[PDB]
Formats: sequence, structure tokens, C-alpha cells
Amino acid sequence: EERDIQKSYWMEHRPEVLSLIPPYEGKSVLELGAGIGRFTGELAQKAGEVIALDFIESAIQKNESVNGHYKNIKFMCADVTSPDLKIKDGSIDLIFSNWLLMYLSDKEVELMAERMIGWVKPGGYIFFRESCFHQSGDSKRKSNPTHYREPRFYTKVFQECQTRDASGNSFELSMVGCKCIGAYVKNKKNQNQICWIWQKVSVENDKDFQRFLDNVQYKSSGILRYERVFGEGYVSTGGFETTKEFVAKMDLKPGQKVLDVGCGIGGGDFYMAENFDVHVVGIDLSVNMISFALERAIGLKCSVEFEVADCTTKTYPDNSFDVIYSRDTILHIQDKPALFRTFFKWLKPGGKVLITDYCRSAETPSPEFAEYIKQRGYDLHDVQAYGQMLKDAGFDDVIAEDRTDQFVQVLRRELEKVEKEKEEFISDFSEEDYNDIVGGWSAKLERTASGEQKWGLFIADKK
Ligand SMILES: Nc1ncnc2c1ncn2[C@@H]1O[C@H](CSCC[C@H](N)C(=O)O)[C@@H](O)[C@H]1O
Ligand SMILES: Nc1ncnc2c1ncn2[C@@H]1O[C@H](CSCC[C@H](N)C(=O)O)[C@@H](O)[C@H]1O
Repeated sequence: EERDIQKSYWMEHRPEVLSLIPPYEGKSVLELGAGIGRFTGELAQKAGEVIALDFIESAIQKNESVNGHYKNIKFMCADVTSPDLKIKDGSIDLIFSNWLLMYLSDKEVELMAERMIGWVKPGGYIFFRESCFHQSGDSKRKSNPTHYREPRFYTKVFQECQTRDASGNSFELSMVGCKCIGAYVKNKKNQNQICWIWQKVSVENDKDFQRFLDNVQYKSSGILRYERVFGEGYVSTGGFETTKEFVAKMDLKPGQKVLDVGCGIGGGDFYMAENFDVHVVGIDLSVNMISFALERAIGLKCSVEFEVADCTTKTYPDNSFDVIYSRDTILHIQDKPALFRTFFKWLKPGGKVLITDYCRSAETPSPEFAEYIKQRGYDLHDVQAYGQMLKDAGFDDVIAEDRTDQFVQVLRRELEKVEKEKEEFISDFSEEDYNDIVGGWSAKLERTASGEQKWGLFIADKK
């Protein structure tokens, strides 16, 4: 039994947290797992009345020895899960705990959310703080029964919690805050102390609809494994480092307008807009790509806009853009000359096009390369011929560079990093995700080594 294991464990065995908890001056507070009263004394000094509870007799007795002089505390030795624990429903302004749910089974956490919402009055708060993430228990002794859960579990249990009064008003919990104890630092290892603040609200939601919405988002998230390999914000060759190199060639001036054809999740667009004070118009055929772009754009003050659109059918007025930019997108486009003629009209006189794209050697594709091209739906040309297409469309000063050596260098570095981080990659993602990346990068390196696959950089300008 969980109860016996946790009780046995516990038988053998601050200003920041208080600053985080909802206002408690004058209020009715229930402290669960009070221990010897590290918080109890502080709470009581401002609270109207406190109930301090712990299932270890000696702990709660020590609490009473130290804090008993505060006459507004009632002390209880009880297990929070016990049916015999009697606390008047709707009587509590604030339920406070600090390390507690980690000592309950998964089903008991669900039980406790229900007990807690019952105990708190409408408009009241629940605060809890737990040690999270499985790896937090790697160095744990076999007889340490502490549950180090993924934070998503606590969020989901409490967001689905529902109850009724008599008769028969529905109540749920809204999430007021989720906070990292000691302040969140990006990429910082071992930040596992997390707290939540929930408020009891009058509402009846359909949890199946919420699960549906979350599941739609989860299904759309495959692109994140590619972002992991390329770099935050990027889903093509070389991430930020290649983007910085190529954007420099545009000579972007403040106030210019850039079209990004195949904008993906927007990282290159944020980079251009923020660093060069240009307006970027980004289009991508994928709803899911644009969803991430829009989300990462929230809060940014740079001038970017994103739309789901097919670049082969989208229309813009003549002379709309100073620059048309595209990275590893146009291999999907079957009629490049038509696309380029459209680019020529969209660009203002004096404008510029910059494209990187997958290409092939001039030689006829091997049967294996041809089948790959067909399955993927690609339209590949040699670098010189691609350049000629830009010339044919009316562009001047066409530069067409074979950058395959750079492509290979970048592929090798991208693959090596994933391989060296295999365990974490798999924990964050999955084994199948890891295999997809390693397999795909290995195959690209095979096709480059055979001499069949190429990578090109194209720059041209208009009149
Ligand atoms: N099911 C349960 N019912 C009541 N108390 C419990 C419990 N499971 C664990 N506890 C108590 O929860 C406390 C956790 S340690 C933290 C104590 C205090 N909240 C503070 O932060 O200082 C322990 O004292 C333990 O005895
Ligand atoms: N006809 C089309 N119109 C617009 N985008 C297209 C398209 N065909 C393919 N794409 C998009 O082209 C993108 C290529 S991946 C690269 C995205 C981004 N430029 C970056 O470098 O990170 C994909 O997101 C894909 O959805």
C-alpha cells in the first residue's frame, strides 16, 4: 500500500515561497503537510485562522510546541487522503502545501484535487509546490518512494478537476500561475522546483473538448524534432549561422519590405525584422508551420506578418517587395519558371532575390535517387540551369553558387550533435524521432557523397 510506504518513509524522514502565495492576511488558511511549522508561524502572523496538518505525530507536535502560542492555529494529525479527515466544505480561503503531492500515488493526486476544490470557497486559492521531472529521482535510494512527476501531470489533473455544490452549481479551477522556484533560466539544467496557483471558479467545461484541442496541438508538433537539429526557430540547413551569412548579402535597409517564400516557423523572419528594421511578409503552405510562427511572434515588437498560402497561387501587386527570400522551399515547386516570372513582377525595380535550394548534379539521377525524388515530390535541377531560369525570368547579375561543400559540413555538424546528445534527444522526443533524424541526415550525406545531391545559393537583382 502507498499509504504505508509513504508513512514509513516519513516516520524515518522561505521568503520567496511566501512572496509567491496569494494574499493571506485576514484569510482562512489550510496548510497541508505543515511539518514542524517552517511556514506555519509566518502564515499565522497574518492569517485569520490556520489549520496545520501533518500525518507524522512528532512533526505536528513540534509545530504546536513552537507555534502554539498563536491561538489562531488548529493542529491536526491526519493523512490528507483519509475519509475520516473532516474539514468543512467551502470554508477555506487558501490551501497551501509545499512538497506534498509527490508523496501520493497518481490516483491519490486526482482524489486530492477533488478534496481540495471541495474545501476551498468559490474564489479561493490552491497553492502547491513539488519536485518535478523523472531524472530528479535518478540518484534516489530504492526505498525512497517520492514521486518525481512531469509537471504536465499536475497541470492536467487540476485543470480537469470538477465538482458540484448543492444544487447543483459546477466549479472548476483556473490556473492563475505556474512558477519556477528561484527564477527560470533558459537551458539551465536541473530546474525542478515548480509551484502552481489555482483559483476556484464557477464554470462547467467539457474536458473532452479540451483534450481534443490539446491533441490537435500535439499532432502538429513533429516539426520540433527538426528545429532541435537545425537550431531554435529554423527548419533548414545551418539554422542561424547560414541565415546570418545570407541575409548579410541582401544589404537590407530600414523600411524595406521582404517576402519570405516558405517561411517555416519564422526564425529567419524575426532575425531580419529585428536586426535590420525591415517589414517581413512570410508565407508557408503548412497551417502547422504558420501556427508555430504566429506563436513565437507573440510579444515581439518587430514588423512581421505570416499567412498560410501557396506561393504558386498567391497574388501580390506589382512592385510590392524590395527582397524576395527563400530557403530550401522551391524544391517543392514544380513550375519554377512560372514562379520566377511572378517574383520578377512582385519585386520593385532595384530589388533582389536570394534563394537557397536543393539541387542535383547535371547527370541523370540514379534509379535510387530518382525514386527518392519521386516519392518526395521534388523537382530538382542542376545549379547552372537553376541560375539560367532566373536569367530567363528577366533577372540580372545572376549568381548561382554550388554550396554543396558547405551543405556537407553543416550536415555533418548537425548529425554529430544529435548523436552526441542521443540520450537527452530521446528523453525529450522519442526513439523513433531520433531514428528519423539520424536516418535522414545519414541519407543526405550518402546522396552528397555519391555526387548526386547538391545545394545551391542564388542571388539576382531586378533593373
Ligand atoms: N499523506 C500525507 N498527509 C499528511 N501529511 C503528509 C502526507 N504525506 C507527507 N506528509 C507530510 O508532508 C511534509 C512534507 S516536507 C515539507 C514540510 C513543509 N510544507 C515545509 O515546506 O517546510 C512532511 O512533514 C510529511 O510528513
Ligand atoms: N507551394 C508552397 N508555398 C509556400 N510554402 C511551401 C510550398 N511548398 C512547400 N512549402 C514550405 O516550404 C518550407 C520548407 S522548410 C524551410 C522553412 C524556412 N525557410 C526555414 O529555413 O526554416 C516548408 O515549411 C513547406 O511547408
